[PDB]
Amino acid sequence: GSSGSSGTEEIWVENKTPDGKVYYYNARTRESAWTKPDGV
Repeated sequence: GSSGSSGTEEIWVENKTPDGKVYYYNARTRESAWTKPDGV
């Protein structure tokens, strides 16, 4: 807990659907995807 931080994250945003599922929203494409793509 105290230690162990991710650090830098993609340009995506962390959110959670109104059902109870965490997803990621891209500010570049303005899309919604559970996980974030690689090679960005």
